[PDB]
Amino acid sequence: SMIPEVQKPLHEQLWYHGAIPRAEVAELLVHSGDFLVRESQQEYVLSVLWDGLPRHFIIQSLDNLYRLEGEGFPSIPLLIDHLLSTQQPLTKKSGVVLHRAVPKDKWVLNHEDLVLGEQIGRGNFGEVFSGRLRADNTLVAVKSCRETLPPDLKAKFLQEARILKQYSHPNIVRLIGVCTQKQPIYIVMELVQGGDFLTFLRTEGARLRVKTLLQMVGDAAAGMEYLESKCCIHRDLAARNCLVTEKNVLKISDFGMSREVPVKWTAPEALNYGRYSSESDVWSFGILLWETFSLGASPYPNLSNQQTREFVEKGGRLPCPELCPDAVFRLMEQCWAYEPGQRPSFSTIYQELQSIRKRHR
Ligand SMILES: COc1cc(N2CCC(N3CCN(C)CC3)CC2)ccc1Nc1ncc(Cl)c(Nc2ccccc2S(=O)(=O)C(C)C)n1
Repeated sequence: SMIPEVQKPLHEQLWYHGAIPRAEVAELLVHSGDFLVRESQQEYVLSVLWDGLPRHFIIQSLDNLYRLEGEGFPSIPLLIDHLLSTQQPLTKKSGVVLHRAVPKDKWVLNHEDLVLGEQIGRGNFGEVFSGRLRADNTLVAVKSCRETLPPDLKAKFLQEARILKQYSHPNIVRLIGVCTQKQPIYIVMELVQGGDFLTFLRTEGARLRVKTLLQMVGDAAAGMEYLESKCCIHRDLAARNCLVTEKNVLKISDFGMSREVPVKWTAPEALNYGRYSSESDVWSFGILLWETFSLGASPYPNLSNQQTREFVEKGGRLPCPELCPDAVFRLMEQCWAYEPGQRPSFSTIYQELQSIRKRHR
């Protein structure tokens, strides 16, 4: 007891995907004749899979009527339902016939489902805002994609959402939703209330006893053990990409680079040969441990990026921070073993941090 679906506004249609990039359309259509409707970079486009490729048709509008090449209709849903029913080729020259509408997935949210609050910085692709779900005031982080990035990079942006949809762990930041209906597109995450771990160490560091710091890097080890168990390589592990909850729990984030430039956190073999692995993540973990005990000082402050590569390639490593227990430094040195196979696992790291922590008041 509602109204016919075809009488609902375009923007309510399940097969209307809004501002999804042309690139992303290829990931959503499976079988011949799958289609969806979307906005273009601005008129409307009917994207339909044909011979394994998306084909894109401009829906024209003249004197309030929508059409491809024939009979015009008062709305896009009416046009869609007519093309679907008559099994008409969309245009003669293409010969393409619609077969099934592909709905938005369970994660898509409308822009109006969010209330933006204060800007909280910038990530690799745009501003990030604190905000709330309008429905229930749940606190969220809204990561925006700068509307003038290359449509090729709206892909690397939406890739973090694709990954996170499949992950669930107490030390990994949780995805809430994806706002791809309007520009600018947003990825919506739980708001981790204490901010990023770098600013935390720099602002709150004086209060963080060794026992506490060990609990927080223990959390980062548990998160990374989880990613290792999913064959997920983070590639950008650093304090700036860890977040701190209001109860001091650490969560790993920033899965844009992740896969199933920050030279100073990156393993030699990853820089030299492009070989990224969970072993190169353990290298980055050693650097994170250094940041942790240096109250967020920057690593290798005497060295350019290039000098860091060269320094490391002749056996240079970071020195032991004043606050860093000797046992933690010995662990860090294992994490930065030149031979990647000689580095400890995340399980081993977690175990040794937990053990060291019982020796601190
Ligand atoms: C309240 O929650 C947060 C506050 C801050 N800060 C950082 C320092 C900043 N001060 C403010 C003014 N001061 C004068 C100096 C600096 C205030 C707010 C930073 C991050 C969060 N929370 C948060 N949760 C989830 C995500 Cl998902 C995320 N993501 C997120 C947030 C901000 C930037 C980048 C990302 S990110 O996703 O690209 C990745 C780096 C975590 N950020």
